[PDB]
Amino acid sequence: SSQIRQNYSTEVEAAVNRLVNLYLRASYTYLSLGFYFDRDDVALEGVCHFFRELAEEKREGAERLLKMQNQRGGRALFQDLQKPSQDEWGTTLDAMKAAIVLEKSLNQALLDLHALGSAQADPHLCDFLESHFLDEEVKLIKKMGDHLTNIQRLVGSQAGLGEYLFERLTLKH
Amino acid sequence: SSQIRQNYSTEVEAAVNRLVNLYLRASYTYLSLGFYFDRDDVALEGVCHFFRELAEEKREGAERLLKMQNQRGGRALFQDLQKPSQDEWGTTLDAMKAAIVLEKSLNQALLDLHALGSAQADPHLCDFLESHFLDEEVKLIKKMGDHLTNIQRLVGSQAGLGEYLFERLTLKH
Amino acid sequence: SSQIRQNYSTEVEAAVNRLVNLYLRASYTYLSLGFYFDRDDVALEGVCHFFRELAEEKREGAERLLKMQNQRGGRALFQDLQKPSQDEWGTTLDAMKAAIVLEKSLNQALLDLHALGSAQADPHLCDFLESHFLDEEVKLIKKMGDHLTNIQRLVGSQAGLGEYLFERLTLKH
Amino acid sequence: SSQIRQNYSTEVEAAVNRLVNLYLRASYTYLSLGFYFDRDDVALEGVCHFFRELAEEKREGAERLLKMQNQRGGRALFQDLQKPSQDEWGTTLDAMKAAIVLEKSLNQALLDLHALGSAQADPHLCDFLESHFLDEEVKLIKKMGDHLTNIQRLVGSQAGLGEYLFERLTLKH
Repeated sequence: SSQIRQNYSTEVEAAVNRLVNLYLRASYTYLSLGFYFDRDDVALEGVCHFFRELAEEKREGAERLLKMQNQRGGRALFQDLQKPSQDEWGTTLDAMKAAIVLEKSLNQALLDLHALGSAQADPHLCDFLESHFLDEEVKLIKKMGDHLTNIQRLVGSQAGLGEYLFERLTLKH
Repeated sequence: SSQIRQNYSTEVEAAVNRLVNLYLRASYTYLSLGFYFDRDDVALEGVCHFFRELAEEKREGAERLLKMQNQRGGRALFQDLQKPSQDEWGTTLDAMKAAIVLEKSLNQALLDLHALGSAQADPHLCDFLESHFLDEEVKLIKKMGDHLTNIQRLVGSQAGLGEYLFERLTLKH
Repeated sequence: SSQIRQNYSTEVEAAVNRLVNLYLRASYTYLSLGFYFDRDDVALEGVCHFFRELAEEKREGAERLLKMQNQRGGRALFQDLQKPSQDEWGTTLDAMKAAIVLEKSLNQALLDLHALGSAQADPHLCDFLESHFLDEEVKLIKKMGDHLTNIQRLVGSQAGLGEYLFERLTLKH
Repeated sequence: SSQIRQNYSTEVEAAVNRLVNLYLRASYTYLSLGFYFDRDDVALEGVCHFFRELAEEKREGAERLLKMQNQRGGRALFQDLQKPSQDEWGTTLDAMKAAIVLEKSLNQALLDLHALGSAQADPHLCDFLESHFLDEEVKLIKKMGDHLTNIQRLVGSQAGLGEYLFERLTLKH
């Protein structure tokens, strides 16, 4: 039941629902990452705040996709959200590597959906993805790559020292 | 060495580097145009300022392309910048004709790169070019065409008079 | 064609044109340096901003020289701008060493032109160079020497750590 | 009688007095030029104001020289001020040509005095001349050359029309 649907394929509708699941799973992963760094035996609050902000960003992305689904006359369908891949996330370096792997997976899912939009001649969809998602992914992944490089440079030698300094001097408070 | 590169072809990376060279060459051409109109034996300051503003715009375009190259994980490679095609630029009319030829050449290079982006299924690139470059080119070329028409209308008959009036009454101070 | 030229030798006019080329080449070199430090596998943004500011300063110096050329009745002549001497710039230390070598070369070119001005009894030229260029070079070179010393002190031992700390704690954001 | 004179030659003292006479004569010439353009049968007020401003500038230059003469312990000596070379100044073009000839003569007198300062190892004098006079002359002469070119471009054909337009659209009110 929709009186508005136009040029919106069932394939795209389904892929949008899958992307919502991916974004919510990413949000959940970042929630876990954030709280891990808030453990009293980890205690790197700049890292807590970095991942918590990302958890909010991914939730907002899911909600944007859902708003779009309804604007086009598609129907939201939700699936179980699988728990994050790890319970403990290791070092800041380990975490930032996991985060980049995650973002690349989201980016590829966006690219896949854009390709589907192109195949389906759905310019509203393809533009929607670029404006709210594809640009943001490129920016985020560059930031994460920058952070990885700085973390790596700081290892040495004296990993504890480097981990503290990165959190204090790069990450925001 | 990049930990971020995704869906960014070597072909696109190379074409972006070439486009940077084209934008810097255009900036250099406009620098020459601007100072020519500041000669005491030319002395058309509205024309100086018009071309100097364009020199800044083209430099900014090059820097935007370079920022994008790094955001995608490509590697900037710079080449020699060839000197402008002329040392003396003739009349305002001659100059404006040269400027339009230049802008059309930049526009075609942007269109060529967009086509490559399309062939390579690189929507981030294609959107980047449209947002920061393709729209601006259309606007600029329309402005230049408008100016050419006004300059042409003012020739007569009394070319000196017309050249002065255009600079005084159309171009900004 | 000039109705204004007075006490301005052909030798000085030519040397001013050469100096414009040197300043533009320096600007181009700093543009390359800046973007190298913005690479995701380098990621030292304080260093990016340091060199980008210098690129702007050198471009402004070229434009000042060109304005002066026209004020004196000389004629700007532009030459090809050779690409920077390197595509990759190594460490912050390597880069700062290259920058000092570059500035000393500009300074010597200014000194050479001042000497020519003196030989030609051209006090407007000699004063112009001192006011806008010679003072600024001394200040800049002292700053670079200061930075080199601080970078060198930070090597150790733990070069990665030192490189990060210099960028965080000395260079501006 | 002076208790302050140091490194200030009689040659320089005399040349400064001569330069005062030249500046006052220039001021007087511009006073005549200004009022000529205020004649009801000439009536080009932008031109009146242009020359009257120059009359003030030249008077101020004379006073600066006189202040300097006393600061150095030299003694002002005034001579008769010869009347301007013409009673009627022809067209704006004629006037602007006369003005440039006048400024070049002042500039050469400044250059001559700077050379004397150099020969006499009098750096206070040479710097004084550059700061307050040599820079200002270059700027003024460039402005006059610019105006001459614009006036010349406007002749045609229709000289009356061009003369009116220059006064209305270039000169200030």
